[PDB]
Amino acid sequence: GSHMASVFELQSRGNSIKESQKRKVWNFQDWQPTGYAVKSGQVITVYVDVEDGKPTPKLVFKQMDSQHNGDVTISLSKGKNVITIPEKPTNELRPGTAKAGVLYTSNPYTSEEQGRKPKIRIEGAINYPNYIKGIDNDEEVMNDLEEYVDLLKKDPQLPDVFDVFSDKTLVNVTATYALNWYKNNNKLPSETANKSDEVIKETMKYWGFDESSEVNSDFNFRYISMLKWLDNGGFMNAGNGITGFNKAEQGGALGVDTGWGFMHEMGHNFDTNNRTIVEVTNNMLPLHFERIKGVPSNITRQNLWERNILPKVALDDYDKSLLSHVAPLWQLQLYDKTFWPRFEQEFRSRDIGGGSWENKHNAWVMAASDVFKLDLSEHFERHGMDVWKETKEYTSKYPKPSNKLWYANDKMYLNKGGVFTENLKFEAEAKIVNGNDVSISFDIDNENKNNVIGYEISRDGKTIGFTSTNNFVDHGANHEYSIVAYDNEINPSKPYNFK
Repeated sequence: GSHMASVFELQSRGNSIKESQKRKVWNFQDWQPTGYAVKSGQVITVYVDVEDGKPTPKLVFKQMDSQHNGDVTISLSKGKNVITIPEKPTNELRPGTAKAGVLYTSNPYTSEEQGRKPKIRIEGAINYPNYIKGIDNDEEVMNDLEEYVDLLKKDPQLPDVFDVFSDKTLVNVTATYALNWYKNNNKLPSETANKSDEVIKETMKYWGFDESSEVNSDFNFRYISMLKWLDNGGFMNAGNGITGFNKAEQGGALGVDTGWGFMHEMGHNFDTNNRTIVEVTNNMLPLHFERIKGVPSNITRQNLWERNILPKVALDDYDKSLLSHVAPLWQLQLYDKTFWPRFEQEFRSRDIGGGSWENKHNAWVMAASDVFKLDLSEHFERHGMDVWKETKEYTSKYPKPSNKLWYANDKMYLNKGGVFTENLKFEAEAKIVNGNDVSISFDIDNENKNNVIGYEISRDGKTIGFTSTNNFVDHGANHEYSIVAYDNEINPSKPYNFK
């Protein structure tokens, strides 16, 4: 908050970049609050106390609303430091942004390295509004925001900034937007902080950081979501443990939006392993956040189950490009929610994957097979991946699944149902349409209506399709049909046959 101690004692928090690399995440920062704002070109005086000869903490100046992160690292020496605040190039900043920003501390050393905790004091800076979980209260900080927005009007050279520090995160937005958003929405910064922490917790659980080993343990970092000037770039961006969002998304940030846009960026930050294909695998994170909220996954949103995946995998003779590639892995995660953390754990701690596109694909098949104790070669080759003779040899040490796991789809959670009851009754009816197509519609009993995830269609003894919908059009009939319904745990019904 804006009435904090002038002398800060700094924890020796270790090098978060190095710790990151151990765990294959993308060089997370570990910025810690000061609550001070500065203008580019102003002088500040910083007093630093460390044991003689020991390494000193650093100051981070962060310019507001850059197309980049906006940070400059400022080195400090023991004793007095007369510092001129630096200035970012004008052309990097959203038009009309003051040359100004805020100070954080970075202290990337261990106790053993640094000795006694550094103490620092900063003179000549201005307090900007900020909430620090465990320190601040909502009433005061809202008052701080009211006061600072007024001060902004009087001195437009000051940075338009409000920060929320949680245990594990930083949310950086403008003060003017923050004040409006909290008031109009009847919300408080304490909630921004608590929700941010919940996101990191859920993310790290999903990724398999379960404290089972060093590469699976938490460490000292502060994940950062910050306002960036992204008008010309993509919608949002990622890197270095930072999510960037544009002006209009400040409310998403403060609300701790867990929709596709935000979580896709966090996903990029949580895996850099060059042994895998992170552009594919990082989508597992936003998909999960969709599922845990009951939201139809992007795979449903892009109509890919029906357009791409399900018709492809059914046949017996075996932005969106990326969802197709992730589909087989998502299906395994729909089938068993313990899959992904364990899969991530394998790639974090084992000499697997690497090499070409195709080599990494083959590694997924082997790793997923080990995790499940199932021979998943068929599963992956049904998605159109080329599984090699040796991979099949490797995986053939396990039994094949007895379920057609490639029929998994979002209905498995969206139904909020169970398995087929003993009373299951379903029927199919064919009509000839559009000239000479066979249009087969499906009806199911009321008790089982939310137990079904789709129907497999066979003709003259060959599987010709699977749809998660109530209708299938057979465009390729010149015939006896056989229909098998599938439930939320991918169990088949008895067949329904007609001629």
